[PDB]
Amino acid sequence: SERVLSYAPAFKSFLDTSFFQELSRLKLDLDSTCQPLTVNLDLHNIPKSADQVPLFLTNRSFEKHNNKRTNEVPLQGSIFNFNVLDEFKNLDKQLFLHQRALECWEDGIKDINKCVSFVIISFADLKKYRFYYWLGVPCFQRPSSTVLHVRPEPSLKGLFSKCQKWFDVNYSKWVCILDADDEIVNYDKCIIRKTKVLAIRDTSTMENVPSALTKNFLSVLQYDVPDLIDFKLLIIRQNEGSFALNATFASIDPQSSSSNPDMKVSGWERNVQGKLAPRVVDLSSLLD
Repeated sequence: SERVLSYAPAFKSFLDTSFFQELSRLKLDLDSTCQPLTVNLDLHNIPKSADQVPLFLTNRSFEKHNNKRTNEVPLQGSIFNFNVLDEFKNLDKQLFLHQRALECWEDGIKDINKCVSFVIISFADLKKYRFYYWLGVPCFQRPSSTVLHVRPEPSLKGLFSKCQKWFDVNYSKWVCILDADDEIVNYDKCIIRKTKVLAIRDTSTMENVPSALTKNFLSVLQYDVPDLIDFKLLIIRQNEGSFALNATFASIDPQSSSSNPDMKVSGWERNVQGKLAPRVVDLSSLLD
């Protein structure tokens, strides 16, 4: 294989004004609070200038759940809100995202379609209606040593178009494979060990660059099928840009035998400045 696969940020957050408002009616004083959140992803209608699907948060994200099909894909996360700004700032973001990634890992080895999530950390100044937030999207490579060599595949797909439709129907699934009859089915380690064709539901629109979530799914694949070296990886998008890759698991600075696999984690969203730092929104208009 020619190139070492690189990745694109998974999502771009947008916290609608209704999000901060629902927040103000679901926060307390206690030093923090964790609330579960659900966002429905629309991978069919992505703004033209976007590089990834929006993660669009609203008042409804706090609720029990209404998606309007097909391919709105529900994504679970949570918000961790701090009573005081100093604790928001003092938080170790790396150790924090690392847990979160571990949860995705544990979920993922039980069901590969569950190894992706998002977290928002925040501080709401409910007096000055200013909100500080930082979206993190746990993306992990375990072991941290694994990279992927790729070269273009002309197609040998399930045909992209059959994958597109399969994902539309199976809205809770992020992964599908081909069986021996070259039929798209749900992920099964026994089947893929033999047929070696994996399709991932991509959230990037960047040309020839898959979403960073890809690392999560590959980590699970490499755990289920430790002997897999070469396989075919289909990056499925609902637009024009699906593509296919010949993939080889490779390794950089590997770790000793029967030592326990560490895990490299990233996924904190860059702010408007393009920097790794929180975002701030001031809603003074929640008085006048």
